[PDB]
Amino acid sequence: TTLKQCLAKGGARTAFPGTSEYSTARLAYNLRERYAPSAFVFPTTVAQVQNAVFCAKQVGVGIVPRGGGHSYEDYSLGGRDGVLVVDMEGFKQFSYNKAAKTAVVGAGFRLGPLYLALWNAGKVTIPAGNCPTVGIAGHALGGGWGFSSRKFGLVTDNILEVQLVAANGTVVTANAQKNKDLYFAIRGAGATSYGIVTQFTFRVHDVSAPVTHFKYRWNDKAVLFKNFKSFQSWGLNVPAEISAAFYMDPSGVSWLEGTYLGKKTSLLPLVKTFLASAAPNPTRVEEELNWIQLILVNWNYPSNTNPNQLNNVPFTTNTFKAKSIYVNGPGLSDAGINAMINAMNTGSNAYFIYNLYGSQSAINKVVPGETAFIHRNSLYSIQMVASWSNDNNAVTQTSYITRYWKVVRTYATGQAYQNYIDRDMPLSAYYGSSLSTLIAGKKKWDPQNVFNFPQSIPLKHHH
Ligand SMILES: *Cc1cc2c(nc3c(=O)[nH]c(=O)nc-3n2C[C@H](O)[C@H](O)[C@H](O)COP(=O)(O)OP(=O)(O)OC[C@H]2O[C@@H](n3cnc4c(N)ncnc43)[C@H](O)[C@@H]2O)c(*)c1C
Ligand SMILES: *[C@@H]1O[C@H](CO)[C@@H](O)[C@H](O)[C@H]1NC(C)=O
Repeated sequence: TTLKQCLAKGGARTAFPGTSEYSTARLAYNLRERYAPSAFVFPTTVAQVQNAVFCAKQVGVGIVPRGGGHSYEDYSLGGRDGVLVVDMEGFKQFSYNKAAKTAVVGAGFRLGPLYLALWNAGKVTIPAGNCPTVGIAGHALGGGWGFSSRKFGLVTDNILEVQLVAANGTVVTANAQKNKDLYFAIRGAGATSYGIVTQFTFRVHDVSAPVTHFKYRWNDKAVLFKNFKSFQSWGLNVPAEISAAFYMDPSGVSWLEGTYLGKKTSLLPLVKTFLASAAPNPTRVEEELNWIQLILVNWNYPSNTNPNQLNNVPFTTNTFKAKSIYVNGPGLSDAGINAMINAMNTGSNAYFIYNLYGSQSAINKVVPGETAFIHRNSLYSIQMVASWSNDNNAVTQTSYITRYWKVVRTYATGQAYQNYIDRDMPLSAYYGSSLSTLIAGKKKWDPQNVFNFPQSIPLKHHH
């Protein structure tokens, strides 16, 4: 019996190659690897997820879940041709528990709509990232850094419980009590490798007080060293109420952007040392806002935008290779900063973003060894993106950003951030001391390797 016949038993919506539904379902954030699946199935019930998992095993196809489809390597199209893509768009269950300070979120949510629901429900939030069309699922299962993460932790740090459909078909629950091993794995390594998460339960945080958004911007190739060095010096001492990111690109633009959980009249003592050592005359934007306005501004909407825009943020696409790396305190040496900028200036149509972690952050304050997310001792991460619009430049752009990664590598660590997924990183760079444990759990929960992609947790232990 065929896959059409098998999935038809479950009754979920499907799309199969050659139809227009299948064509539009192929949309992904990165258009570089246009993998062609066997089929798309759109579950709205746990039963139907169980059907897809059963049918893929019977027909002998691969199977990956897809949330918001932002995977930098197109792994939610399978990372290879011929997979069954289980698009979880139909799982939008929401509920807020004010007394418990928790919320239930279905694995189909995007960050934009999720922020709106949590704001309307109780002026709360989770510390998610700032791209509104990103799915909560991949985001949360790989970490998740946003502009309140230095106060409230990573998204993954706020997973209190998940429910997933495992490889043998059973609905499972994982939290600090039930199935602690699976619960460890999904907080940092949950993408695909252990089954299809159907819902999350998050710890939520009060954001009803005013907050303050700041951004200091320059357009001058000559002040890049000075601005980045000042960012590093300042970043070592930033209190947890601030989450900031630095930006830089080969056209000469650079900026510091951040969110302060506090009143604007308190902000300037906290950014004084950065501005004092950066170059003179930054473009200066400092703005007191409420939380749902902050979400809008962090995605370039005017703060007077209707909050309901967060339900209809247009999905945009790009074609790119991305890499990442972690840098430890006190940061790059001065020689490293010049090597980085010189390497950046050998090319174009790229950008570079530095998310601040640091010893004051809730991220670095987790006890190590309790989550699959290991990067608990860095000053900042580097996101390295090189784009193209014509495949002629694919090889030169891919070589450019890989040269850049190797230059920075001399002055930094070998660890990378798994939500900036990179097929050329060894898994030890993402999972390190916890990878043995991850493989043990993979053996236990999917011995047949039903759920795999080019960088799924393997079944063989390193010797
Ligand atoms: C496109 C995009 C990505 C961003 C952006 N900004 C970020 C930010 O501000 N902070 C961050 O920490 N990261 C940012 N990123 C990267 C994203 O965090 C990652 O790209 C996330 O992994 C995206 O998640 P999602 O949209 O759900 O992408 P998918 O491609 O669908 O999934 C990725 C990965 O996870 C597996 N998976 C999805 N769904 C499930 C379920 N339900 N159960 C198990 N596993 C699941 C997929 O199979 C795949 O392997 C800004 C922008 C614009
Ligand atoms: C699937 O495996 C888990 C743990 O191995 C077990 O608890 C569950 O009952 C299994 N379901 C089956 C065999 O249908």
